[PDB]
Amino acid sequence: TIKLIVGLANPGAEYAATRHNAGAWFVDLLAERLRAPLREEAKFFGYTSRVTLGGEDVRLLVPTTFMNLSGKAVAAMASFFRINPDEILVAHDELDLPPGVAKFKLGGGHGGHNGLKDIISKLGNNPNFHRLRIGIGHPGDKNKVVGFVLGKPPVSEQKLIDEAIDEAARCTEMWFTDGLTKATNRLHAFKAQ
Repeated sequence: TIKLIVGLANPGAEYAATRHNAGAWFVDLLAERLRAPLREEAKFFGYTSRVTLGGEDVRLLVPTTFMNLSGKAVAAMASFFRINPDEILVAHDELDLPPGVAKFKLGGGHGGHNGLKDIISKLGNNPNFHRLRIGIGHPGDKNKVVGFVLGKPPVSEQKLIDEAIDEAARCTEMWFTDGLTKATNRLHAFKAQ
């Protein structure tokens, strides 16, 4: 089962609407719907909250370390509550999926995402945690990636990302009540059928 949900981001109003904060948008949505506000806790290097999802006790985390230093926050929370890597779900922006699509994945590398890279490192070089890949599209080549992920999406793309995040939230809840297989089958069918 999942005990911790992490949403990757950079802190501050300066980065709030940028693509690289897609993971945080997901966590914010969960907290908003449950009316369980996130509060920054120094000890965990990020915003935290505790909610009941599908009847289960789940903790939320949005690091305030800056993206490339995210591992520090995930490791601090996981160590205090004694949570295993496969009991963690990390939501993040995904260049390899278009806006409007989202997918679950267990393990694998970081694929060039520096937030994921640091988490793998800080968990003791262990990539075996779950991920919610939120599609943001790809600009074309590596040279344009920096300005793209740190850029704000046009309104039409934002609407598509919001739809995927909403569906992803419902499927995450389904994971708790009905299991990962059913939750995955529903999410991966979104926009595919």
